[PDB]
Amino acid sequence: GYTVAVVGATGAQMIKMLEESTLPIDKIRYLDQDITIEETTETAFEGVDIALFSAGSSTSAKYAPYAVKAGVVVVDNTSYFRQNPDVPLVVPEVNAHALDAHNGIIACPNCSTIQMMVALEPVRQKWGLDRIIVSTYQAVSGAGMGAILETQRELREVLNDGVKPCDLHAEILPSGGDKKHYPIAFNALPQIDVFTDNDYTYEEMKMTKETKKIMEDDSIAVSATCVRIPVLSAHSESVYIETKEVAPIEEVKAAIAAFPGAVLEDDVAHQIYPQAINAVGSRDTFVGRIRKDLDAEKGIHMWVVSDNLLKGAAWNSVQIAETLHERGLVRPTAELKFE
Amino acid sequence: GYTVAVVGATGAVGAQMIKMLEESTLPIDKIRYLASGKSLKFKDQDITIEETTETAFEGVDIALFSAGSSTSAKYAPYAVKAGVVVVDNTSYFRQNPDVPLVVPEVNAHALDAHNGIIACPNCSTIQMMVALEPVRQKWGLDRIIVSTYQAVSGAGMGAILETQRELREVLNDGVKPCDLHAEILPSGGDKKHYPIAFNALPQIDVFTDNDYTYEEMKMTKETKKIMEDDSIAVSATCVRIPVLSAHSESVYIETKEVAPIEEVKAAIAAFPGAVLEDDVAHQIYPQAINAVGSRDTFVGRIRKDLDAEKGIHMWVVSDNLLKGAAWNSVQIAETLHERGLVRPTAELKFEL
Repeated sequence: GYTVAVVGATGAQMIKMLEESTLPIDKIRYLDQDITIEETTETAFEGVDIALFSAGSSTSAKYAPYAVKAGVVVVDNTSYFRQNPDVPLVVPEVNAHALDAHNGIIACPNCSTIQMMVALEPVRQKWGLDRIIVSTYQAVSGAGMGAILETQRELREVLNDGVKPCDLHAEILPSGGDKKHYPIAFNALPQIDVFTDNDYTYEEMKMTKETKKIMEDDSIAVSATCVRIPVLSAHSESVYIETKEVAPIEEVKAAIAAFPGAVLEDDVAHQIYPQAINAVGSRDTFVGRIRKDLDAEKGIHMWVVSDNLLKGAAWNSVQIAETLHERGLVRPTAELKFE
Repeated sequence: GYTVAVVGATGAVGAQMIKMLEESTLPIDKIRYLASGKSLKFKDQDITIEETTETAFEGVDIALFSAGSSTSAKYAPYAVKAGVVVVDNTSYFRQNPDVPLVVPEVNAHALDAHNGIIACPNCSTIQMMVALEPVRQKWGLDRIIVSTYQAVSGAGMGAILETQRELREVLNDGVKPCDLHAEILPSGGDKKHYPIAFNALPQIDVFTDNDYTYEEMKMTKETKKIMEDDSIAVSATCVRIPVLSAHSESVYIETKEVAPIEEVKAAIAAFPGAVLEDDVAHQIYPQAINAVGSRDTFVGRIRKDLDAEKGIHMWVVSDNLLKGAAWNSVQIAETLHERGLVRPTAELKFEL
């Protein structure tokens, strides 16, 4: 069996998914049994078969190249390697084949991107994909624990202490790497991550760039609006697509229902649609509100929801590791392509 | 001056109507409040509430309705027969061809041919029309795709109290969101109810036969009527989120002519009732919590689509109780007066 290391174990969801994995694990190392935390160093990866990184991009950039040198296969959570052409950017249900050519690092994609890809791939493979327009409804746990705690503090201030939302002091949201901070309580902030020079944020541009790489098609037009709302866990997305050929809605529903990792929750006669609160704790991606555009013959709207820490992060990383194992790809890399 | 009546004066809906009227420039000589002996203020005066009836509209020049559909269907026609001009708040008359559906900054000219009832549009639709009309008049509009982020105050006071209760049960008593009991949201008149706290519910109003909801279809049909162009393609997704007041909207358009973003920004900034909040260098964009209490519609995140040459995305926010309802209605009354249109209608076109 494998020696699996979790870098950034202090991270919790990574551990839980690994406890329930079908991966054959002889030894766990953190860098119902107590495990000592070892320091992350350049020589700490000897004998490790698989390393799941769940620290920041700084930890991945420095140490992931040394893991590959030592013979490890790295699954990186961060954004640092996602647009490196020597690194596969993988959602196992969509593009597992891209794992075959790996050079020791497989990047886990952005959370909002992953769930959209699970929903849209079954549609793409039957009727094609020309464009995507998405507006997201993203939970604060995407911005980390500090954001979660801030959201709860703000809500308690409003509800128990009578503070008006606009008078709340904030220190993290919308972004811990930007100059100004605004309340999320009873609000919708149309900013995730910081702005780029084309007036889309990095989150929005990640949905564009990562979609193109995952589906291996630069011709798919993608434009996104990414919005933070007062939800702790689970991202929701209003997704619009135009297919290459007309996809009957009955057949779209059937295709999504059969697709691994996706659950059709779509029965409007009984008010059944995906909901954030229902998706928490589950590995699945829930899809519904599926219907034709009222004017464009090839347009389709839908509503997509998933736990942003599971399929959106920790589960996708562990599932990649399971797929690596299934495909015979857990082994040392010959040529080192990272400094 | 005018005799003005507020029909449904005791609502939380009626309260906002009263507030806007109190701040109006409309020359009011007499105010009357109609509902189901009690007292409510108008400015410095105590006004005695009277019962809404078929005969309660005599001598009234303008009636602002602020109740429900049943009250408008039943009593608005009798107001017209009594010589009143009615501004109706509900959806009941919006799609009637004899009834102007008006956002004063957009289609005030449609008021001129009124037959005694002008309908206030749906809140989510109004703010979209304020943001998009300055763009349409310079570059045209071919299509719209909208995804909304709607506050619970649009479903009424009960929906607000339910949202606050659910949130307190989670944060104060440690109840899990999926263990919450809901009675109203997403829709009081539908069979099943779900928690809104820490949730996003993609249902506003009930489902129609085409699997869009009524809220979504209202955005489609009302847009077509207001802009007087059935060729504008409009599709919507309407979602409720844990916000008490102010709707936000992610809006995508395609214009008929390429509209330079700097010019689109300037056009919206110059348009009455719209405020440009767009400076991403200093993280300036519209926010629900900032819009509460203002009559303005705020527009930002304006940017070209990454691929479609005539595509534009933006972010539109306004207080759903003010421009989305009570202020649009009072503004219609002010505009009727402005244009010399407060008059009895000779021919009754609505069934009693």
